[PDB]
Amino acid sequence: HTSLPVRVIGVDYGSKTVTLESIVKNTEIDYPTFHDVPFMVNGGGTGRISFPIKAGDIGVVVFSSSGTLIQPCGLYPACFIPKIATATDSSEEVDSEKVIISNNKQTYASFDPNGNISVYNTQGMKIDMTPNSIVLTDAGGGKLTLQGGTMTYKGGTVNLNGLTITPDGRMTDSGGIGLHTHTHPVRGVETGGSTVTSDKPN
Amino acid sequence: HTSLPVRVIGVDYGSKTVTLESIVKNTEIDYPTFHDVPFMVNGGGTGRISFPIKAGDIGVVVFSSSGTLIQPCGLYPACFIPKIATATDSSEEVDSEKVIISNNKQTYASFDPNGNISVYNTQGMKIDMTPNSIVLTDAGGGKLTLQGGTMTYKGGTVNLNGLTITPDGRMTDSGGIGLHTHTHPVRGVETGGSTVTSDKPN
Amino acid sequence: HTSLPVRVIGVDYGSKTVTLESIVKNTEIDYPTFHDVPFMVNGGGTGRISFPIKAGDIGVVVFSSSGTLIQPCGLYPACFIPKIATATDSSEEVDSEKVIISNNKQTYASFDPNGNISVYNTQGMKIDMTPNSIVLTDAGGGKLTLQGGTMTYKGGTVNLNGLTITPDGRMTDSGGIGLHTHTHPVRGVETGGSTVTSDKPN
Ligand SMILES: [Fe+3]
Ligand SMILES: [K+]
Ligand SMILES: [K+]
Ligand SMILES: [K+]
Repeated sequence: HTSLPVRVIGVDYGSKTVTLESIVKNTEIDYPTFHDVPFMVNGGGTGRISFPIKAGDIGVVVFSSSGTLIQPCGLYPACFIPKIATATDSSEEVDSEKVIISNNKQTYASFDPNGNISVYNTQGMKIDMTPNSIVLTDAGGGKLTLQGGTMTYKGGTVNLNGLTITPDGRMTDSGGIGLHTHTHPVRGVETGGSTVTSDKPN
Repeated sequence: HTSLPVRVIGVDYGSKTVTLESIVKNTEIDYPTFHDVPFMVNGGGTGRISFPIKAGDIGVVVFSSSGTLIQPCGLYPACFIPKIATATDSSEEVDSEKVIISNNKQTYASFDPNGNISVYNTQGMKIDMTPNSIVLTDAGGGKLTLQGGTMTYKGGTVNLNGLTITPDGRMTDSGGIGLHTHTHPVRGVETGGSTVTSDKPN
Repeated sequence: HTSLPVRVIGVDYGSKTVTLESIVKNTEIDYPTFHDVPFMVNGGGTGRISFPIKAGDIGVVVFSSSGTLIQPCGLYPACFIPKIATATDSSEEVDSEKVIISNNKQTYASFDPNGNISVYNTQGMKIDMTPNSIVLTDAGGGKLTLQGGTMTYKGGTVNLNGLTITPDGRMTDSGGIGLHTHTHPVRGVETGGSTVTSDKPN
């Protein structure tokens, strides 16, 4: 019926209810407050999606035990509707082809219609899936790739329970034994002046 | 216009329609039933989010070929609205800062406003992304980490196509050859009483 | 109040507004057009979920600066409601137990009520979490598994900064040195006719 621009004073994260304060002068009082006023939540059965509505947020109140109904507007004496900013959206928060979950232009999960899935942050850290690959991207200079039935890591030092592999692909176990630098002591021979080469390992 | 508390008898997962039974006595009949009554779904274009509305669920019916409309309330002669429980929510299902996808307080995907993304279950299994790291957490005693352009695994035995690395960082290929335990047979020498040390590998 | 079947001519991805064209003849003009007409978006606070509403899409218009309100129906002179297809849904897009995010029957994120999380595409690429495991599935013939405090890869050639491990578990560093094939040159001995075996590495 009638509505007003409003500021979120406080939120009840259990009741799915907010406390609101008019930001403009109404019609005695001037800045009316509204208590235990509910808002729409997304869910059904045991599942749900929660959005970070918090004190300081702007929106609009509309009007004329234990819950809780997911769509309370029209059937409650009043409800709160967030008026979120979208005008400055880039192709990353809003797309023509992708389903995009995002928070504060900082965290993303995008699902494209062709088999590409991307979970990432603006800092460059990425978990990516394409029709034929899974790739983990470390913006710090590392990349793990599963593709074509092969696995690859390209980046810096690899560490497996102490065992180490350099950025250039040399390895040394936890004990210091290096595959390319190690030597063997040989027993029971005559100190000579010749040099022979051993066989491959046993 | 008017509404009633209701129980989901059955669901039509194709039509997005439910069969409902009044849980209280109405106003002849007593417990009226409602058929092929629709509900709100989240989606647009090719994308969508499905919630597990199922038989046994509680909600409220409101009233006075092929679909399907995402918001049918107000424009259909009747629609179903789930009345899901939220009063017992912890900071994990509902937050002031995070976008949280969850199911049955068992499965989670949280997106924080600072670059942190967490996909996990209550059992402790975790896939985590921060502004500078990707971490895989095995509640069974293992952790894989990509950070600073380096990759690390700390936990138990690592197995790569038969090749094995112990929890303490010793390795042995599929053939039994251990980097730290292997020996070489040496040919063409005089059995003596001295002992020399070989060079590094070729 | 009154509504019409409609086609999306164009979309304003910044304003959350569409341009619509009636697909049937109205009541002068015949095929009326509607401009800067808004639609419902999912969000609250800094968070949101964007769906790929695009030109060509079908839906229904209902009727009688900078935004933007998440639920504009009933309080705007008109709004757009997508009429998405769901009749052909498989158990993968709609479930009785799982929360499912999907796009175009191509990309999926499913959250089950028992601790199972699945992120995958129809091509078979999978990232899976269960109560006791994390598994990465490469439909090309590879599988990475974290479970029981152990990590395993079974598939083809593993590549770590040049260092290689065959599908059968043999390894060779970037320099060509193979753990099972390498040999050592031995200095200062008498060329003989005997053969001794060295000790383990130093
Ligand atoms: Fe050797
Ligand atoms: K390094
Ligand atoms: K172990
Ligand atoms: K291969």
